Amino acid sequence: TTKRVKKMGKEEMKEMFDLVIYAFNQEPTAERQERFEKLLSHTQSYGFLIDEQLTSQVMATPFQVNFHGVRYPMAGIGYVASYPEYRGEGGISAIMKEMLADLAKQKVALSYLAPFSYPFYRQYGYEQTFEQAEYTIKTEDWPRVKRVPGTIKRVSWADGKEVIKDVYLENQRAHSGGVIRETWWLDYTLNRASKPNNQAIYYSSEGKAEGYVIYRIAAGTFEIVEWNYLTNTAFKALAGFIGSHSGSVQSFHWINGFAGKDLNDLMPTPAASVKILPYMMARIVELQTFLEKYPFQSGEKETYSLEIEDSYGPWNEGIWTITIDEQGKATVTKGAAALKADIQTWTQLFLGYRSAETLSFYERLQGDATIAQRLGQRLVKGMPILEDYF
Amino acid sequence: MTTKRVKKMGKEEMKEMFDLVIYAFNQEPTAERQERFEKLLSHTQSYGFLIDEQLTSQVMATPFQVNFHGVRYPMAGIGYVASYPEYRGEGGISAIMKEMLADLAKQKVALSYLAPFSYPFYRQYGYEQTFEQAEYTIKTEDWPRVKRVPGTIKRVSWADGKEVIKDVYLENQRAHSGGVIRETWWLDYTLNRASKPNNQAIYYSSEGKAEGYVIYRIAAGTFEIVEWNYLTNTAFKALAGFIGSHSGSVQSFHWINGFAGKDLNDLMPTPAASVKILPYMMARIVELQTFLEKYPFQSGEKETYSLEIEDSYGPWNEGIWTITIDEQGKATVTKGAAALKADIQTWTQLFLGYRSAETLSFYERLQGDATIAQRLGQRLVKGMPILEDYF
Amino acid sequence: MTTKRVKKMGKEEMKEMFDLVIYAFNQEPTAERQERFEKLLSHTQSYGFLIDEQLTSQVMATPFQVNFHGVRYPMAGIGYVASYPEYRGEGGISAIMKEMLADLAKQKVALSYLAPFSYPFYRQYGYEQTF
Repeated sequence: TTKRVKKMGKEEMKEMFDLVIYAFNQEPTAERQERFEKLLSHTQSYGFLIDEQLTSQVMATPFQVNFHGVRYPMAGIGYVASYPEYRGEGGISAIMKEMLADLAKQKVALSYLAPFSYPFYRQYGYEQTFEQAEYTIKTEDWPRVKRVPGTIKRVSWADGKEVIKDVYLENQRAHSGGVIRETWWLDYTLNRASKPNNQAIYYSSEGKAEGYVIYRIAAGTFEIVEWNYLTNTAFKALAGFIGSHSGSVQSFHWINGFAGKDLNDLMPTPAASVKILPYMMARIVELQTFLEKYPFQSGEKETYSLEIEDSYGPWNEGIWTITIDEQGKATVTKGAAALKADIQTWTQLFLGYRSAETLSFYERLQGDATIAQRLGQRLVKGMPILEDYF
Repeated sequence: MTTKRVKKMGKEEMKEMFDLVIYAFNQEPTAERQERFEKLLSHTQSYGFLIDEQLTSQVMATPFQVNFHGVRYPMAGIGYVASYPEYRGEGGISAIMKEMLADLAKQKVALSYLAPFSYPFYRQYGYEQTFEQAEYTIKTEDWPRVKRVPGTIKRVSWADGKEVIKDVYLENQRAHSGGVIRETWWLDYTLNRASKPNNQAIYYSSEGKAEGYVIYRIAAGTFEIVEWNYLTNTAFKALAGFIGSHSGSVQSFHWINGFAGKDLNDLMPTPAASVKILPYMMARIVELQTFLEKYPFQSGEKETYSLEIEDSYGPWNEGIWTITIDEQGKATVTKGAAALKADIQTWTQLFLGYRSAETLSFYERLQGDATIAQRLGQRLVKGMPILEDYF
Repeated sequence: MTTKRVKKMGKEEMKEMFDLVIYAFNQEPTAERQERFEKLLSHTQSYGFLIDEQLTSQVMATPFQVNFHGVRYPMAGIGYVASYPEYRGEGGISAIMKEMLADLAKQKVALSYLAPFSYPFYRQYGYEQTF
């Protein structure tokens, strides 16, 4: 009988943890329960009740993203779950409808998620905007690196977590739509007794932290869990530190954000096997907030007319005038050189995942290709990079 | 003791060259394969190393032209590098490389490409990886359904299709970042071989213009896309639905093409292709001055850079060059003044667009002020180079 | 600048050594594993290399007797040769192997055996494959 979408608090914790344990098939240990309580305390959960029974659920975690120097509010969507006996009741679609409306009411500008199925979330406005590079190299193929100035210390999480956070945020890879990571979020993702990592930090000869590796050895593989460096001599120092484990390992493995150029050619022999994995999908949530802050390249005052289609974001739908002044600043205005595209294509275009020239060729960005080209020269250059999972 | 010498080889040495190439690459001497060797030899300059007048090592340089962002450069494609095992350490390949690079520089060859069995082995002569390949493998059930679109597709014989396949290839954007300006004999040499036969189909638009082709074969349950080029989105969808029609007779589809920084997997509703990035050919600038005087720099304001080049096997490229890039593309290039310093490997990656000024500056291969490196990077060509030919 | 020295080790150095052996050989540090290492340590001569007074490398020699065609020979069985990965070419195992082979000859040991990770590596200190 009665169906309704409900905002969930920590009074509904046990209903939601039982849905997430079922949907994701995870053993409900005391550690996994307190990580879920920690995440619940930072997230907005939306539930779908049929006759007051929670049958589906979507969580929206609030993040800040660094997009080429601009702070954007970002909703990280995760734990999409529903019980199997409620097929066809329209639960996710009802949650997504209120949730997106809610996040717009809050002026959230962007939203990311890791899809079990791409078409399933593309129906709600999302589109692939992120890719990952998977490197695998045999232990005999890890290259020999000469020793270099500076020092590396292996480090407790307690003692290394604050230096690891600052090195990460200062890194230029963290500046293309990456998460601006909070202390709580870093502890939640990288400090798990169920699956423990080691950590080592590079310090310059002058004493400054210029890099770090987080790593584990499991099942004969050296897992490079994360590897960040701010200078070339931090890169070479840590590459030799990793390489030193080669005797206890049959291969090295690393998955990180792909932005169009892989690292295989930095070796004398390009011996890494390299795969490109589809990664998260994204969508512009509140389009006016997104374009008002957007860091356009500086140039001549230009004005554009954009038509948006967005069936789950009606507040984005219709024709906009955007005038981009000689600096990075745009004024955005509803009402009306027309260009036309769905919220999926505009999101790939503005986050920099595909170029206006390409999106014009494959006819997803409709309009005079020469006008698509002038707009493309005002946009951010280079693909967006995401090195966080949720 | 023994007479050692590098000789420029000709038709009269063909049999001694063929015997050495049959040994070094372990191929059986089919009369068909000697025919193909004679055809290549007549289009190539071979340099041999003779010890007491016996041919012991060889390198071949096939003269190609290359379309680099609108600019046509003479390129020497290097292949059939072969030495007999008894003459290890006698210095033959190195002796050939030194005389041959010098001769190719006399001819004002701008660029040289090769496919290496070993990257370190060719790096010592100034070559560096500057090309990559994307390998796609998709299961037959995962090939997407594509609605029928306007225009027609005809399956064609090689004789009826070769000159249209050449025009659509040369017209296609992906042929404009360092790719071979393919001559008719080279297209026949690579894409019409008795021993590895292909099918071909051309897409004509609704007004009759050839706007795409696929060259393909089916072997051991895999549909092999040997080559697929398209000038319009409607050509791309028509040919994609044509490759898709064979899905009921095949267990997977497989495609290796040149990689330029972005794979095609997202052009499907389900990005179900397995995508692997493969190391591909190496390249070097041969005659630096010819190369930079023709280079299509971005327009902007006049700037001058002094550049220092290390280049052991290209000593005519070495030293400090002053380069002044005017408000249009044009550079004037002078020797003997540096803000930026690199070895010819890094300058080749930089100027062909393989890596950025920023990246090569960060990893300390391009040395000098990072801000000067930044500004020279702004005058350079955009996007990675693409090669879709093998030799 | 950096201080470096070979030091003979003992019971007081136990956990510094156990933590190096757990890291280098990637084993879980259970109570059983620690008791057995405490047992082996009490029958072994152990050498360490300190750099700025931190243990960085380590070699153990267990005194065995060997039956060689009727003759008893004292043999030093070398094992748990371990280095932390922050240090490389600080000369640590080479400095240890020099002091330790000299100490073993002073004690009149006739033979040493070890399970090599690299044959070229221990062949530089005189060892050869014999088994």
